Parts: sequence; structure tokens; C-alpha cells
Amino acid sequence: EITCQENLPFTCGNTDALNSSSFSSDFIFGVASSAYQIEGTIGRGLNIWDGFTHRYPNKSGPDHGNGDTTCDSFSYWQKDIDVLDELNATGYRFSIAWSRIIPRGKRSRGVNEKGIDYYHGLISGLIKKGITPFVTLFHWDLPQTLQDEYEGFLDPQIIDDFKDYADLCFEEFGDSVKYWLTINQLYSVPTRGYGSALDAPGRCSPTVDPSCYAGNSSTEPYIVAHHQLLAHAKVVDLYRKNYTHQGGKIGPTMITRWFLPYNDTDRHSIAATERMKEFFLGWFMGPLTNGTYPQIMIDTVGERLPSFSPEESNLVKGSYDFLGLNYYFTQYAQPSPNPVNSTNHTAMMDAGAKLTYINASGHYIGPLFEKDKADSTDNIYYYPKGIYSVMDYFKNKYYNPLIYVTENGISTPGDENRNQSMLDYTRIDYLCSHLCFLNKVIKEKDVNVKGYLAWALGDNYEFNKGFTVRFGLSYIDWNNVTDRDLKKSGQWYQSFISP
Ligand SMILES: *[C@@H]1O[C@H](CO)[C@@H](O[C@@H]2O[C@H](CO)[C@@H](O[C@@H]3O[C@H](CO[C@H]4O[C@H](CO)[C@@H](O)[C@H](O)[C@@H]4O)[C@@H](O)[C@H](O[C@H]4O[C@H](CO)[C@@H](O)[C@H](O)[C@@H]4O)[C@@H]3O[C@@H]3OC[C@@H](O)[C@H](O)[C@H]3O)[C@H](O)[C@H]2NC(C)=O)[C@H](O[C@@H]2O[C@@H](C)[C@@H](O)[C@@H](O)[C@@H]2O)[C@H]1NC(C)=O
Ligand SMILES: *[C@@H]1O[C@H](CO)[C@@H](O[C@@H]2O[C@H](CO)[C@@H](O[C@@H]3O[C@H](CO)[C@@H](O)[C@H](O)[C@@H]3O[C@@H]3OC[C@@H](O)[C@H](O)[C@H]3O)[C@H](O)[C@H]2NC(C)=O)[C@H](O[C@@H]2O[C@@H](C)[C@@H](O)[C@@H](O)[C@@H]2O)[C@H]1NC(C)=O
Ligand SMILES: *[C@@H]1O[C@H](CO)[C@@H](O[C@@H]2O[C@H](CO)[C@@H](O)[C@H](O)[C@H]2NC(C)=O)[C@H](O)[C@H]1NC(C)=O
Ligand SMILES: *[C@@H]1O[C@H](CO)[C@@H](O[C@@H]2O[C@H](CO)[C@@H](O)[C@H](O)[C@H]2NC(C)=O)[C@H](O)[C@H]1NC(C)=O
Ligand SMILES: O=S(=O)(O)O/N=C(/Cc1ccccc1)S[C@@H]1C[C@H](CO)[C@@H](O)[C@H](O)[C@H]1O
Ligand SMILES: CC(=O)N[C@@H]1[C@@H](O)[C@H](O)[C@@H](CO)O[C@H]1O
Ligand SMILES: *[C@@H]1O[C@H](CO)[C@@H](O)[C@H](O)[C@H]1NC(C)=O
Ligand SMILES: *[C@@H]1O[C@H](CO)[C@@H](O)[C@H](O)[C@H]1NC(C)=O
Ligand SMILES: *[C@@H]1O[C@H](CO)[C@@H](O)[C@H](O)[C@H]1NC(C)=O
Ligand SMILES: *[C@@H]1O[C@H](CO)[C@@H](O)[C@H](O)[C@H]1NC(C)=O
Ligand SMILES: *[C@@H]1O[C@H](CO)[C@@H](O)[C@H](O)[C@H]1NC(C)=O
Ligand SMILES: [Zn+2]
Repeated sequence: EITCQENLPFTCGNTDALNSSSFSSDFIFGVASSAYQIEGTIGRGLNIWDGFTHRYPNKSGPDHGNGDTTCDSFSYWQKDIDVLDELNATGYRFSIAWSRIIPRGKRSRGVNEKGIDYYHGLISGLIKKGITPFVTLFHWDLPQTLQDEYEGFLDPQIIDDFKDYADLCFEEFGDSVKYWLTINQLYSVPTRGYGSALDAPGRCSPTVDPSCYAGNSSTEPYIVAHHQLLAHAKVVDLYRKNYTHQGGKIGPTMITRWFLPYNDTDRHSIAATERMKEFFLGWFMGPLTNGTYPQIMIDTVGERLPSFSPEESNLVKGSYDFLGLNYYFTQYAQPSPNPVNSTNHTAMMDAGAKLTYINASGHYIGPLFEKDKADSTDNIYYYPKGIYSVMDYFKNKYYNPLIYVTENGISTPGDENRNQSMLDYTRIDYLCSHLCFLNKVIKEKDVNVKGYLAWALGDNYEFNKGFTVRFGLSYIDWNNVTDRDLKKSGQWYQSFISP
């Protein structure tokens, strides 16, 4: 019988108690990263994250930091492989920058051979060290030209352009890459990029944020989500029909969260909690497992929710060999009004729920995850059991899928000096507490999880936060980004992997 801790202090950092041997022999352990966050603009075209961070510096981060140079993995990709080698990692998730291999967006306009070579070298180097690549085709960095031509994912033209880009990737790298991720965190771009405008492209309704250049927070998130599903499905169909000879697997990446009732004895809070599961997870998992959106969304969103044609529904349903599940935290849910007529209405309000990290009785869900200096009441707290609950939910609600945890990590303040940043015991606690519960859910619920990739191989540009927070298991000096030194967490993970 496995027992896991939910509150501080944690003792899972002791590799004698918890290590890789606790998992199945073939279980993959590694770290993850994304192109915009680690490469730099050198050698590639411009994408919407370059556009967004430059047009709206205040939105790029409190420090106005962006991905211009960041950790310079373009030049130091070998250093990334060295970190993985040091960790004895068996997996590494990275993304291909669409702007690096097809700077002009549309494949017919030509490809960047040097960009293709960049990834060939990285992939070859990973395989030579016994590291299995998990490659994300689209980690939000859409070529700026496509956003300017037809507003990217807001238009159906994105489907064919994304398909042509994915085809190039399968053609060029598919002989070595056997695990593909289509779109990173399906829920994110529609809501943050077209709803709240916290992320690129930065579209929203005029009254939601006057800085948005255009948009409609009430309708656009649904249009974008719909196109993401169609684009994703078209790519999976292409992969399974034209690249089955490569013997690989492909799937979408879902940002997952668990939800608990703000008040567990209040039917309204309980209902809000179930609505959240449908609006947050079901929005994409419904189409992916059934070819239709959840009924609660159909009823609530009405005319603003696009419909799938029979052909599209068939294309989207079952469009995955596995699911890349990102998990960070859990929230309490309570009812909230949905003012559809208000000029400031957003798609996110449709769930009819308010989210918090503190319940009705004043209980904080778990240890501190992220401290918000602007407002103490806006701090994020984590919940280790959430990963158990999410995995259990996916197995029982979504037809026992093959799962790879594609992201799981925690940040530490950017204000900390080198020594403080290196002594990241809070990261060891976060990672081990989640790994404990992951091992527990695999054994108790028989969830088909076959890999775990911790977020951020090293410190990089963090979307919306610039360099004010660090997520890496390896430290990076911004005055000399060459080195990738394992922090205490990286050293612990090394021991966890090879006890
Ligand atoms: C997994 O996918 C399944 C489909 O492959 C889902 O089942 C479908 O669920 C649909 C509801 O979402 C359901 O469609 C409704 O059918 C009503 C009856 O239509 C028949 O009878 C009519 C007699 O007058 C006739 O005119 C029709 O031609 C049909 O013969 C219909 O009245 C409904 O329309 C109203 O409600 C919808 C909102 O749901 C409005 O959009 C619409 O304007 C109207 O107000 C509705 O029809 C749909 O209307 C919209 C239109 O775009 C669609 O084409 C049209 O179908 C449908 O019958 C079933 N299909 C099957 C095979 O059962 C399943 O949903 C779950 O299970 C169903 C039974 C139901 O309980 C849902 O609430 C559940 O979510 C999906 N499962 C999951 C997990 O999501
Ligand atoms: C988690 O949710 C539950 C269920 O909603 C909360 O319990 C409910 O708390 C209500 C008070 O906010 C209770 O209603 C009140 O009852 C007294 C006594 O009769 C009455 O004088 C009040 O006017 C009020 O009555 C309601 O008024 C509005 C009407 O629409 C409604 O029909 C009336 O009932 C309610 O009885 C109670 N439900 C039950 C079954 O216990 C719960 O609130 C916490 O516990 C209750 C018992 C009370 O001590 C609250 O002060 C306390 O916050 C809530 N838990 C938390 C931590 O918020
Ligand atoms: C976002 O787009 C929606 C849909 O075009 C707008 O909602 C429409 O608003 C008009 C004017 O009040 C109504 O006549 C329609 O019935 C609404 N459509 C539906 C079914 O919601 C909404 O106003 C737009 N929001 C902004 C701020 O531009
Ligand atoms: C807020 O969360 C706390 C912690 O989960 C809940 O307290 C637990 O409630 C159960 C059921 O009554 C008790 O058996 C446990 O002993 C409590 N644990 C603790 C640490 O107190 C509390 O019920 C939640 N509040 C609401 C309204 O949902
Ligand atoms: O559900 S969302 O659409 O908000 O996306 N969820 C994310 C999870 C999350 C939210 C807030 C803080 C930390 C993590 S978005 C989150 C943004 C992080 C900062 O750039 C980034 O490091 C991480 O890879 C990414 O998943
Ligand atoms: C208050 C503040 O400092 N933030 C402003 C914001 O109000 C403004 O809409 C935006 C224009 O792009 O520029 C930001 O710097
Ligand atoms: C790994 O953890 C297990 C408990 O799950 C323990 O029995 C074993 O001794 C540990 N391995 C090492 C080498 O410490
Ligand atoms: C790396 O892991 C393999 C497989 O568990 C093990 O045999 C090997 O000794 C490890 N190498 C190091 C130096 O940790
Ligand atoms: C597979 O490739 C062929 C040759 O380019 C193409 O004709 C066919 O449409 C492709 N199948 C798809 C789009 O899945
Ligand atoms: C506009 O939206 C904001 C954010 O949800 C909300 O706080 C405010 O009350 C709304 N104003 C109106 C029109 O009620
Ligand atoms: C930058 O760091 C590298 C690796 O530690 C080192 O070799 C080089 O001398 C440093 N350059 C500077 C800033 O002096
Ligand atoms: Zn710049």
C-alpha cells in the first residue's frame, strides 16, 4: 500500500524511499522545453510571440523580457544534451519552431534548410545518448506572416498551412522521432491568446483590454479552439495515413488541472466543479473521444459554439495514439454568473465558475506554487493528489488512454541570487510529491502512464513572466548563458533516475 504526502514537509526527496525503480522498467523519465523559450531568434523568421512581446512589452513580462536570446539553445543545443546525459534521462520533450523551418509560414514559399539541419543535429545527438525525443510541432510560436495574413488559428486557412508544416516535419525527422505532440495545451491559446489577451496574439474584446488590436473574447476562443481541433485532427490523419511506416505515435497536449468544490457540501459548488471539468477538459476531450463538444457547453455557449460536420467529427474523434498531459495545479470551484450580454464577456465566463486556491472554510489547497507580488490573494498553491485525480479521471472518463506526463514543474523567484536559485529544495518537494502520487495512481488505478517529463530542462523565458521566474532543473546565468548547471533539484532527479 503506497502512501503519499499532501502537505509540507515532504520526505519523498529520499531516493531510498522513492526512485525510478518504483515505476515499470520501461518508464520514461526526462525534462521538457519549448522553442520560443530556449532557442533565440537567430536563424529563424518572426512568430507571434516575437510580435506580441515586442508590440506589448508590458505583457511579455514585468521585466519586459522576451525570447530574443534567452538561454541561446540555438548555439548551445549540445549543452542541453549534456544536461540530459548527466541526468541519465531517457526522454526529452522539445518543440520545433515553425518559423525556423518555414520562415514564410506557407511551405510552398520555401523551407529553411539550415533550420531543418538544426533539428537534425539535435535529434541525432539525443538518440546517440539513448534519449527518446518527444517533439511538439506547435508550441504557440506561429509564424507572424500567418497571423497577419488571416489571423492564424482564427481562420480555417490555418488547417492546410499547419498540415503542410507537419508533413515537412514527419518527412524530415520522422525516421528518428517516434513521439509527436501536435499542439501544446489546447486550452491555452483560445483563452489566453484570444480571450484575456494575456498571451500572443493578444486579441480580445475592447472592454476586456483596450490594448488588444482587435478581437472578441466571447466568440474567438471557441473559433480558435475549433480550428485547433481540426488542424490537430488533420495532422494526426496525415501522420497515420502517410507516415505509418515510421512506427511512431502522435497525440495532442492537454493542460490538465483537477477541480474540487469550494464547498463540498454545497450543491452549487459541486455543480460548478463538474462544469469546470467539462469546460476545461471536456472542451477538447469530448471532441477527441466522441467527436462532439460536451452537452453543457452546447447548451451554454449555443450559437457561439461551432459545430463539427459529420466528416469533421469522424476526423477529430479518436485522433490520438496517446495523450500528452501537462499538470501543474488544482483549483476549488464555486458558482459565478455568466453575463453573456456584457461587453466584457469572455468565453471563460461560460463555465459559470469562480476558481480559488482556498476553500469556503479557509483551507489552502496545498503548498505555495507561485507567489504574486502584485497581490497576495492572487498566489497559486499546488496539490500533489491532483495528478492522481487527473490520471484516474482520464482513464475512467476518457477510455483508458496511453498517457505521457509532458510537463510538471514549479517556479522559483527570479530575484534570488545564484546560490539561492541553486538550492531549489521547493522544486524537489514539488516534483517528488507529484511523482509519488503518479506512481500511486499507476499502481492503484492501473492508469496507462508510460513517461514523465519535468518542466524546463533549464531556466528560460517564461511566457508572460519574462525572466522574473525560473522553472529549470538546471541553472542558467543570464550574463553568460553558455552553462547549464544542475540545481539541487537536477541533482536529486539524477539520483531518482539512477538510485
Ligand atoms: C457523443 O456523440 C453522440 C453523437 O454521435 C452524442 O449523441 C447525440 O447527442 C445529440 C445531443 O447533443 C443528439 O442531438 C439532438 O437530437 C435531438 C433529436 O433529434 C432527432 O429527432 C428530431 C425529431 O424532431 C429530428 O428532427 C432530428 O433530425 C433527429 O432525428 C434534437 O432535438 C436536438 O436538437 C436540439 O438541441 C440541440 C442541442 O443539443 C440544438 O443544437 C438544436 O438546435 C436543437 O435545439 C439535437 O440535435 C442536434 O441539433 C443540433 C444539430 O447541429 C445536430 O446535427 C443535431 O443532431 C443526437 O441525437 C445524439 N446522437 C446519437 C447517435 O445518439 C452524444 O451525446 C450524449 O448522448 C446523447 C444521447 C445526449 O444525451 C447528449 O446530451 C449526450 O451528451 C455524445 N456523447 C458525449 C459523451 O458527449
Ligand atoms: C457550505 O455550504 C453549506 C450549504 O449551502 C452552508 O450551509 C448552509 O449555510 C447557510 C447560511 O449561509 C444556512 O442558511 C441559513 O440558515 C439560518 C438558520 O435557519 C437562517 O437563519 C439563515 O437565514 C440562512 O437560511 C437560508 O437563507 C437563505 C435562503 O435562500 C435559504 O433557503 C435559507 O436556508 C443553511 O441552512 C446551511 N445549510 C446546511 C444544510 O447546513 C455552509 O455554511 C456553513 O455552515 C452553516 C451550517 C452555517 O454555520 C454557516 O454560517 C457556515 O458558513 C457552507 N460552509 C462554509 C464554510 O461556507
Ligand atoms: C462578439 O461577437 C458576438 C457575435 O457576433 C456579438 O454578439 C452579438 O451581438 C449582437 C448585438 O447585440 C446581437 O444582435 C447578436 O445576437 C449577438 N450574437 C450572439 C448570438 O451572441 C458580440 O456583441 C461581440 N462582442 C464584442 C464586444 O464585439
Ligand atoms: C475545506 O477543505 C478542508 C480540507 O480538505 C476540509 O476539511 C476536512 O473535512 C473533512 C470532512 O468533514 C474532515 O473529515 C477532515 O478532517 C477535514 N480536514 C481538515 C484538514 O480539516 C473542509 O471540509 C473543506 N471545507 C468545505 C466547506 O468544503
Ligand atoms: O491553463 S492555462 O491555459 O493557464 O495554462 N496553464 C499553464 C500552467 C501554469 C499556469 C500558471 C503558472 C504556472 C503554470 S501555462 C504555463 C505557463 C508557464 C509560464 O510561462 C510555463 O512555464 C508552462 O510551460 C505553461 O504550461
Ligand atoms: C498601466 C500600465 O503600465 N500598463 C499599460 C497599459 O495600461 C496599456 O494599455 C498598455 C498599452 O500597450 O501599456 C501598458 O504598459
Ligand atoms: C528505490 O525505492 C524502493 C522503494 O520503492 C526501495 O525499496 C529501493 O531500495 C530503492 N532503490 C535504491 C537503490 O535506493
Ligand atoms: C543510467 O541508467 C542505466 C539504466 O538504469 C544504468 O544501467 C546506468 O548505470 C546509468 N548510468 C549512470 C552513470 O547513472
Ligand atoms: C499522402 O501523401 C500523398 C502524396 O503527397 C497525398 O496525395 C495524400 O493526399 C496524402 N494523404 C493525406 C493528405 O493524408
Ligand atoms: C466587466 O468585466 C469585469 C471583469 O470580469 C468585471 O469586474 C466588471 O464588473 C464588468 N463590468 C460590468 C459591465 O458589469
Ligand atoms: C562564459 O562561460 C563559459 C562557460 O563557463 C566560460 O568558458 C567563458 O569564459 C565565460 N565568458 C565570460 C563571460 O567571461
Ligand atoms: Zn527583439
